Amino acid sequence: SRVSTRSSLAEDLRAIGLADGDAVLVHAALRKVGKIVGGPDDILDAMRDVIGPAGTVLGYADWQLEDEIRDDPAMREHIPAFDPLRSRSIRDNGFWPELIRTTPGALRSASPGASMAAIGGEAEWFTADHALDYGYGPRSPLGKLVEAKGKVLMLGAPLDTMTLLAHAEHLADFPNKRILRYEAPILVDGEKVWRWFEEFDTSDPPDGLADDYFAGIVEEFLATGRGKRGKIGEASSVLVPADEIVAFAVDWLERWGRTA
Amino acid sequence: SRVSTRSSLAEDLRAIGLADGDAVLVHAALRKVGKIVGGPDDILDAMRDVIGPAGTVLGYADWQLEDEIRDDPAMREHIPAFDPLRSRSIRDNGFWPELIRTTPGALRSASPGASMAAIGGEAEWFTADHALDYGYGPRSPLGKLVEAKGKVLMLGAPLDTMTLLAHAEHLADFPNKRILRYEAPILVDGEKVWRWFEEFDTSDPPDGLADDYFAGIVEEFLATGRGKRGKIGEASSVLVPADEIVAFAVDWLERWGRT
Ligand SMILES: CN[C@@H]1[C@@H](O)[C@@H](O[C@@H]2[C@@H](O)[C@H](O[C@H]3OC(CN)=CC[C@H]3N)[C@@H](NSCCNC(=O)CCNC(=O)[C@H](O)C(C)(C)COP(=O)(O)OP(=O)(O)OC[C@H]3O[C@@H](n4cnc5c(N)ncnc54)[C@H](O)[C@@H]3OP(=O)(O)O)C[C@H]2N)OC[C@]1(C)O
Ligand SMILES: CN[C@@H]1[C@@H](O)[C@@H](O[C@@H]2[C@@H](O)[C@H](O[C@H]3OC(CN)=CC[C@H]3N)[C@@H](NSCCNC(=O)CCNC(=O)[C@H](O)C(C)(C)COP(=O)(O)OP(=O)(O)OC[C@H]3O[C@@H](n4cnc5c(N)ncnc54)[C@H](O)[C@@H]3OP(=O)(O)O)C[C@H]2N)OC[C@]1(C)O
Ligand SMILES: [Cl-]
Ligand SMILES: [Cl-]
Ligand SMILES: [Cl-]
Repeated sequence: SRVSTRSSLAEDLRAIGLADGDAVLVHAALRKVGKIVGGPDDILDAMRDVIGPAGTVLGYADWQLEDEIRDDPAMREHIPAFDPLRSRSIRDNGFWPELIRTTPGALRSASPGASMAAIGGEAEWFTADHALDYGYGPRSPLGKLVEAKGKVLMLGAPLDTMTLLAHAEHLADFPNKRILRYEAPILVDGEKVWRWFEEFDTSDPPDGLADDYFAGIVEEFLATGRGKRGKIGEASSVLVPADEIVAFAVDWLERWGRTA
Repeated sequence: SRVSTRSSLAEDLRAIGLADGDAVLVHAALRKVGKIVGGPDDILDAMRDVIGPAGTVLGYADWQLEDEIRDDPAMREHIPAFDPLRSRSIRDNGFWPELIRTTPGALRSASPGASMAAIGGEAEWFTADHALDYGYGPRSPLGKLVEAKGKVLMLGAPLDTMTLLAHAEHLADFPNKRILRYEAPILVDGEKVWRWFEEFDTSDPPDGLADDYFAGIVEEFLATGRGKRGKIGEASSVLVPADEIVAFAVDWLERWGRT
């Protein structure tokens, strides 16, 4: 059994292509990393040493309210509003977003379903002004990731969990984009108010594609020799440029709607 | 399915005996409460509604360093020191202590192995000046729970988990208290320092008694008609006064050492 250390994981990260000042959104399957001396906090600590105090690490937090509780009117009274300071991350995204969110100094954005946890030099910029309606468009941490030419790291995670590609769905012009409208409780200056949202669908694909077609795009982007693979600990990992994968994915999407 | 709510949980705790101004050390098996609307945070939220802002809810945090790693001289330099604001709770204690530790406004004491997470009106008093050596004695959140006549809620948790009683062992005079001595890294204003610790054993019972011997004590304590049993959500729960079970566990231990 190979043990990882904050020093060891730092080197694996520089090996994958991570440098000073980088902003990186990390999706992670942490137990694929193997044994770590000081726990998965060594991952975040190693990252921050590599990228420096001006860099920023992000995690997709979201939140925990199931759709049927939300859509069931007996439950409505007892559902706490979304609190970017106390609402815990959705557990389907793994411990990684909660690891970030619960580290002191971290910040979290306002759009509940698209909410992002961030820590580092630009965590305030990344979490600020998160558009509530259409939280995966230009006024979101994902959009600012592209503007800052950040990166996406799949830390042993399945490739179809690349949330950044939902931003490509928003930008990409193709016909019959499913529009989603739901109502969720948030706080308005301290008090629970129920509110109507609208966004492009992120729970299921455009009609033709499969539930995991994100993975095909990522593998097809890695096929052009952009990006870079490598081992972080013992987890197979991928590091992609945010702007390039998003430009790649929107054409791929716009190319597919022109068809049939 | 009976779903519990912040209002529903508030009742069940009022029925068990929680009141305004109470300090309560909570040990939990959150899975046995069943389905809750807003998750387990409704439990804490309902608690502080019942005790009010002057009350305090506590949890046994500890921390995650494995002994076998601590004493490996090759692992020595990659082990992060204990940071009371960053070190995550031990996972053997369930989600409850880190539920509290990661709630905004909560606090955590300095004694690593005996660390406690606290939130409420007197969380700063309970967490302050936790003795590094013998962190289960009078200079600990456990001792101040007795001084403030607090309570212990066993929220579906097995009975042997009442860490408050490891503090009775510290107080109780009896033969052959196995003393433990180890070296652990601790953060000293932001810099890792290794340091030798000293305490009465808490991971193993005094050799005569069973590992699970805390359960029998509380059962025995229950049978004197003090403390109260009741249902929190769907979890069978017990709420006892801190000072009474401590004083009752000391007589009990000193009695057994006379033999
Ligand atoms: C209201 N919210 C929702 C809406 O926003 C909307 O949601 C969608 C969502 O439905 C979409 O999801 C759809 O599309 C996709 C396509 N992929 C799939 C799901 C669909 N429903 C979503 N698209 S994206 C999903 C983004 N996901 C991620 O980023 C997560 C990536 N990671 C993984 O996938 C891994 O494979 C997981 C599943 C996490 C497995 O991880 P793992 O098993 O390897 O282990 P962990 O990572 O969790 O950690 C294990 C390890 O960690 C350490 N650890 C835990 N706790 C510790 C403590 N306390 N202390 C120390 N260490 C700790 C341990 O070592 C542990 O190991 P051990 O326990 O010892 O074994 C887009 C969204 N918009 O619509 C739905 C909703 C609900 O409305
Ligand atoms: C340096 N450290 C150590 C030393 O200090 C020293 O340690 C000793 C220690 O060894 C002693 O332990 C020994 O003596 C005893 C005495 N019986 C037993 C163990 C011995 N090794 C210790 N004596 S005290 C132990 C104190 N224990 C507790 O306080 C914990 C009580 N709880 C329980 O017992 C439950 O039964 C557990 C075990 C927690 C299981 O409960 P559960 O599985 O049913 O449910 P959970 O509570 O975990 O919650 C899960 C549930 O909650 C919701 N949830 C979780 N996460 C959520 C998130 N992120 N979001 C929303 N909701 C969440 C979910 O519903 C979840 O359920 P689900 O996942 O959906 O299924 C004294 C010490 N000093 O020596 C050793 C060391 C290491 O040196
Ligand atoms: Cl450091
Ligand atoms: Cl209403
Ligand atoms: Cl992969």
